[PDB]
Amino acid sequence: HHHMITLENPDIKYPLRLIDKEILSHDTRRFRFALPSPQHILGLPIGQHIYLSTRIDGNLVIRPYTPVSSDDDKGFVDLVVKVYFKETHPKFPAGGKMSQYLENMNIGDTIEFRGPNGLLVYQGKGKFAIRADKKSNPVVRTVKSVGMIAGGTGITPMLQVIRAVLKDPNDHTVCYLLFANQSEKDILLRPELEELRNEHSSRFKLWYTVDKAPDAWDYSQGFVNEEMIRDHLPPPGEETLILMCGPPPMIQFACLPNLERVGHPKERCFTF
Ligand SMILES: Cc1cc2nc3c(=O)[nH]c(=O)nc-3n(C[C@H](O)[C@H](O)[C@H](O)COP(=O)(O)OP(=O)(O)OC[C@H]3O[C@@H](n4cnc5c(N)ncnc54)[C@H](O)[C@@H]3O)c2cc1C
Repeated sequence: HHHMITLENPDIKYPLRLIDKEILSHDTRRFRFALPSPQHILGLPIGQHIYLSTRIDGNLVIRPYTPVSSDDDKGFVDLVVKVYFKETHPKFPAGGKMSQYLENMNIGDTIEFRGPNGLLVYQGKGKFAIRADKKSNPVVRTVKSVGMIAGGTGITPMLQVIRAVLKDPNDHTVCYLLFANQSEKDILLRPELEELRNEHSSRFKLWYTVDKAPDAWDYSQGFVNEEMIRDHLPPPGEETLILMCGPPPMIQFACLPNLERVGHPKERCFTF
C-alpha cells in the first residue's frame, strides 16, 4: 500500500462513525462517515465496491454499496442511498433491511465497512483489468468506448467510473449511459449526471427510460430493449465494453437477451 488508506485488509471489518446526513428527497439520503483520521482516504480502486454489515432482527445482514466520494477525499466517505420504507409497497410490507437500518441510525452511531471487492478494476486511459473469478489473475484490455446500463441504485458503480474518466483531461475514453427506472421520481442523482453532461459532452452521452412516463417527457418509455441498445450504446467491437448494474430480473430478462441480439458478445459484457 502506497497511501494511508482505510481498507488495509479485505478480511477485516472497520466500524466507521456516522457524522453527517442529508435529506435529498422523501426516500433518498446521503450518509457521511468519518475515516480513522482526518488525513486518511478510503482506498477503493475504481470499479470496486465496499460492503456494510450489521445485525438486524437477530440476523447478520450484508449489502454492497459504491460511494459517491473518491480517493481524492480526505477524512470521510459519502454514500447515497434509497430507503425502502415498510408498509409502503403492497408487495413488500416489510421494506428493506439495510436501507431502513441506516435511516434509523443516530449521528455518532457506527457501522461495519469492508473492502475493496469486485472482479473489475479501471486502470485509467481505457485500460480494464478483469478477473474471470476470484481465483484468477486479471487480464488487461484497452477499449475506446464504454457502454453502461444502470437500473435504480445501480447508477453508483457507473457514476464512479464516469467521474474517474472525466477527471483525467488526457483520458480519451467515451462513456455512454442508458439509465432505467420505474418513474421520473426514482431517477437517482439526476442533477449530478446532468452537470457532467453539460461540462463534458464529448466524452459522456446520457439517455433515460422509465416504465411510467410523465406527460412531458423527452426520453424513452419501457424496459430496456433492442432499439434503445442500438440507439444509445456504442456498437459491438473489440474496442467496446458494456457494463451493467441493476435488479437481477432486469439484467437477466431485459439486458442480456437484447445485447445478444444486437451483437455484443458475453466476453465483452460485465455485471457488477
Ligand atoms: C455494486 C453495487 C453497488 C450498489 N450501490 C448502492 C448505492 O450506492 N446506494 C444504494 O442505495 N444501493 C446500492 N446498491 C444496491 C443495494 O446494495 C441493495 O439492494 C440495497 O441497499 C437493498 O437493501 P435492503 O437491505 O435495504 O433491502 P432488502 O431487504 O434486500 O430487500 C428488499 C427488496 O424488495 C424490494 N422492496 C422492498 N421494500 C420496497 C419498497 N418500499 N418499495 C419498492 N421496492 C421495495 C426491493 O426490490 C429490494 O431490493 C448496490 C448494489 C451493487 C450490486
